[PDB]
Order: sequence, then C-alpha cells, then structure tokens
Amino acid sequence: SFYSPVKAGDEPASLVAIKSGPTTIGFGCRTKIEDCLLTAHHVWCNSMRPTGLAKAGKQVSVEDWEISMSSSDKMLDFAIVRVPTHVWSKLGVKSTPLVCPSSKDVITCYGGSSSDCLMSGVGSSSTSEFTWKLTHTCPTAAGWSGTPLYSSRGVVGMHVGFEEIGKLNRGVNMFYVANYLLRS
Repeated sequence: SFYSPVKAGDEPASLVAIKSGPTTIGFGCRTKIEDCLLTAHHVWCNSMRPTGLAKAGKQVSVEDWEISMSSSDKMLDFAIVRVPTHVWSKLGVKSTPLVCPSSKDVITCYGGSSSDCLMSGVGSSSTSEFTWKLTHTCPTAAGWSGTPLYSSRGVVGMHVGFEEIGKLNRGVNMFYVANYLLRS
C-alpha cells in the first residue's frame, strides 16, 4: 500500500543490491567521494560477508575490495568501497553525485528482498542541527539499509535506520560527512 512494485530496469541506474549468498543484506549506490560504492557500515561490515553485487537479476562476485573509509557509529554507519570500474559496467551501474540535503526534500526509497523483486516508497527528508543526521518519512523495511535517499535533484543521503521505529526513520548526511569528517 505504502509501496509500489518496481520492474527490473526501472530502478535508478546507481542503485545496487548487496548480497551475502542468497540473502540481500542491504543496498548501496555508485557515487563519487574517487569513484565508489556507498552503503551502510552494518551492511558491509557487521552482517554476513558480502559475496556479490546485484542489479536487476545481474550478479557480480565481490573480491578483496578496499574499504576506503567506514564508521561503526550508530549515527554515521557508512562504508565507502572501491569497486573495480569494470564491475560497475558489468552491472550497468551509473554513478550519481551526493547532493546537499535541505530542510525538506521529497524522496523515493527503493528496496526489496531480491535484486529483481524491488519496490518503492515515497516520503520527505530533513536535515538536523546535528549536521550528520537526516530524518525521513520514506517507508523502508528490514534489508533496506544503505539504500539512497533519492530526490529529483539527486541522492541527498543514505538510509541507515530508525529515529523512532515506524514513526520516523533515519539517514546519514553523507554530504557533510565527506566534506567535514573524512580525511583525504
């Protein structure tokens, strides 16, 4: 009801699913921070090992790729991974820039329990006086961690969890993180 099905090929070109054997452990996007996969720390580092990247039924295995940066802070919860560029093209994944979030962004969020079985939510996203923090109303589920907060203007942030469970959700503002927190 709060969700619409999404046919493979109709999700954004940046969106990628993160698999651990049969299990989708979360989502991510291709972006620039150099060029990278951005997902949640708990998807990439605190779940069962990532073994593959999936997009629309297409699959590529995960090899010993470098984790450029990560934070296991509940409030940041990010992992920035250097995926060889051929893997991105094998999947047909196109980059998308991290745009600056605002007081109110209209957002779509995508997730599912398999690469080819995707659905979409809609909500709004808002910045905090705690600059690293976003809160949003996009309906998500278990396994939707690392999924980008897409606006018409672009990816404003990354979904990581809850603010209050089922009332208000939580993102990390990766724009602020990349500009003020991360060291080159």
